[PDB]
Amino acid sequence: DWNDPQEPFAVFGSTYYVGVRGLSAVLIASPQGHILIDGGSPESAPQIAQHIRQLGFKLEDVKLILNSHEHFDHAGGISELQRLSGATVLASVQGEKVLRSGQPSKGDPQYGELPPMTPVANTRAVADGEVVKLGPLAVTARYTPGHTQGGVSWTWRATENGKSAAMVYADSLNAFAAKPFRYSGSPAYPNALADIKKSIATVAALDCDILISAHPDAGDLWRRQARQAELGSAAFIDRQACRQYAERAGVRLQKKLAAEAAEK
Ligand SMILES: [Zn+2]
Ligand SMILES: [Zn+2]
Repeated sequence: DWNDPQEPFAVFGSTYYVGVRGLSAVLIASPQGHILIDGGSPESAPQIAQHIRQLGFKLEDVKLILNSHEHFDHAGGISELQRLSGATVLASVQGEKVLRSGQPSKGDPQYGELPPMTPVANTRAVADGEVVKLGPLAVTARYTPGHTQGGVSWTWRATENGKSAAMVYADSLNAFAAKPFRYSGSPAYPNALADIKKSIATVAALDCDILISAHPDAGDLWRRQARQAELGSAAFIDRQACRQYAERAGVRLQKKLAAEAAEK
């Protein structure tokens, strides 16, 4: 279902959606080369490539591929997209380790139920708050771990027709765990609860004109895009979108902690 067809579209300025129906990917284009956020799953990668080409861009102009988090459904397509492009792949320090090996971390909240990925070469770790620069593009890494040990949300500004928008590619904030992992306390990933609560607050506080979340439905992307026909790019603007997304994650976390008590 996630990999179902989805036509690509301009979001704001040189920023495009190029993902699939249930898994985001975002192209940030420029005459000096492009930045691609995420690769979906292995099945998504050829669709993302076709979406990039369909819009009139070339894969070999993609210089950098950024990862939200190091799971099969968002990083699994990265190896193939890197093969098509020659791009360097960027991630947090923790995320980079999984991307390079393809092997789920033993501290992953979902460790045990995660498939391996094809190892990714030409990676580079980014620090929290590090700005990724490419010509007129400047994309900031905001560490938002908790869903994974290495999750990263990405922020940048896009411009068109004299207007500008604070763009937010939000990582998943969902407290989801494979047995026997517990957010209430697990020595494999001892800071998981503190991390996810801090990441929820981080995303809630972001300068957030246009939100695109790793699962697009979870940040209401299709509800907003459904108004593009009437409103143009303003359909995507909603300065409460990141706070609403973070509040929903906070509710899911409380439900997860309650479910964990019933297993204690
Ligand atoms: Zn995940
Ligand atoms: Zn996921």
